[PDB]
Amino acid sequence: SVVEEHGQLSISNGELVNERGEQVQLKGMSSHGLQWYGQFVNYESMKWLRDDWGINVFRAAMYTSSGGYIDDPSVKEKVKEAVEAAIDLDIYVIIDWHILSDNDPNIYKEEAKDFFDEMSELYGDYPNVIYEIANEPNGSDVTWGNQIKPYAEEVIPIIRNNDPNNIIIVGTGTWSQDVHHAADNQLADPNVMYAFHFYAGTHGQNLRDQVDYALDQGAAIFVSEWGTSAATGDGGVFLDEAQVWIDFMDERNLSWANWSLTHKDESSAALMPGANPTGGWTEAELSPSGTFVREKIRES
Repeated sequence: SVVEEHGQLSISNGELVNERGEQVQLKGMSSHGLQWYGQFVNYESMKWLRDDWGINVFRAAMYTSSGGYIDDPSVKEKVKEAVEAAIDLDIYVIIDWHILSDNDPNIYKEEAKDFFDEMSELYGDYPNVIYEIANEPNGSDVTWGNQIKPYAEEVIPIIRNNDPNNIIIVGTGTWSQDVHHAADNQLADPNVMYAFHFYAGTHGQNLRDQVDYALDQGAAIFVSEWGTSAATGDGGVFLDEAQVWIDFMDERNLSWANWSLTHKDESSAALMPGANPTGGWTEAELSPSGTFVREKIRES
């Protein structure tokens, strides 16, 4: 239903729009690392998210380091499973090259080019796919102008040779918070968005003003990862601040994916220890974070 109705997404005047030019907002869940919690990524759990939570996007978080793709590339097959389920369920899917400890996206750029060539060759003629080429560039030595933008300018051509206009989300500096610098020196591709990530444990009023500054430069922003916890993914659940961000994203037509779909014992995890990896969760099998996120998507 979702993908049949909205079809080809594109960027028009800095807004995500459907194929009829109408604004569309995607709301869904991100997996945790596929090398650790890949059992929660399957057709049945994604269908349950679609039908019971109302998701219209799913994000496959393929870490590169931390025992991820570079050490064991077999995790790429779990990304393929998620994309295939999204196609079968008629929802959108984000393929996330999930850099983090490997803080400069240039570290594994050759592997990234080969991976995105493969994924775009396979899925480049489906409208469901959104490519997220560098989760969270970070470090004082990794800047938009010197490291991130040039990396994007090598990887985007690889994707575009196979898929000329599906959306590409490009990470920003300081763990995808520095949308101000990216917005002042935007990429040329017309179907790019910049990632903005937040955690509700951080007081967010200036970060909201910074997202607004970027939107004011005509940059499109996709909140491809956010949590109800502190920045570590743990340390408490901050639902008052999360609601302020939810309302902010609705007013600005910002699409988002919540972190994350796992039973890991940390506050940002959506599930409790006994949650079935194939879905069907009762109220008690959702954590306080999962209950809130589910409510937000159901309300939408």
